[PDB]
Amino acid sequence: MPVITLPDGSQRHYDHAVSPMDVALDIGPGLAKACIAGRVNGELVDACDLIENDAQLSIITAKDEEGLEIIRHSCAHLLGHAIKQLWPHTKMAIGPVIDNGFYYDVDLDRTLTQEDVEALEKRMHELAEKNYDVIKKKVSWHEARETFANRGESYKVSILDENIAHDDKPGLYFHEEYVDMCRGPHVPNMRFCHHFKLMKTAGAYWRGDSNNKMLQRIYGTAWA
Ligand SMILES: Nc1ncnc2c1ncn2[C@@H]1O[C@H](CO)[C@@H](NC(=O)[C@@H](N)CO)[C@H]1O
Repeated sequence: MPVITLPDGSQRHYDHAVSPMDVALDIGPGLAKACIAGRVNGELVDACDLIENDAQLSIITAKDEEGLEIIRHSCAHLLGHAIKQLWPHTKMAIGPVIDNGFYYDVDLDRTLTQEDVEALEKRMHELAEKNYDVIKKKVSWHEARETFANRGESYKVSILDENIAHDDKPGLYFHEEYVDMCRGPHVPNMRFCHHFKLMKTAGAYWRGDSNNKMLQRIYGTAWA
């Protein structure tokens, strides 16, 4: 029975757990449509995350700096979704947000040509324009590892084996048949990710160690 207080001081009493999206829809259709994520007691959370206890809630939209960062991060997931369709054997490493954009380091046997990059961007636009929902599932360290092992995603498994505590609960984000892992938040639907472009590619050693494989870094930019 969390008591939710909004920035304006208005309060809402609930006798069941509610998500930022649930509260946004209670306020109005416009706010629900604009909702990308929420901030609960100072912490950024996905719009679908349940609030069980009393809390201060704010709704994050594309007009917020946090909203732009989330859109950029979700565009990295979109790149993965598309590249796994074009070259299924590709292995995804790390895809973070950077100042004015994002990048994703990938392991695939073909050295990407400019035509390949253009094909990748084209597929990304096609997929994003389907306006599919991003489905989030909070899971155990072990379920996350099984999920990526079953996909042959060795770098994701390595991140779990060496960089994530066994008691941590990773967030899995499903984009149709594609799945990625992140602390998030991520957009609730890809309709928020139509404005982006791929830029250049570069090379980067996995974990910055020259004893490891040289990956391909694909750079992109995205905006509201
Ligand atoms: N404790 C944790 N729980 C959930 N996700 C975690 C995590 N520690 C690291 N990550 C994710 O692993 C990738 C490399 O840091 C990062 N994510 C990614 O590279 C893809 N989502 C592409 O954006 C990062 O979010």
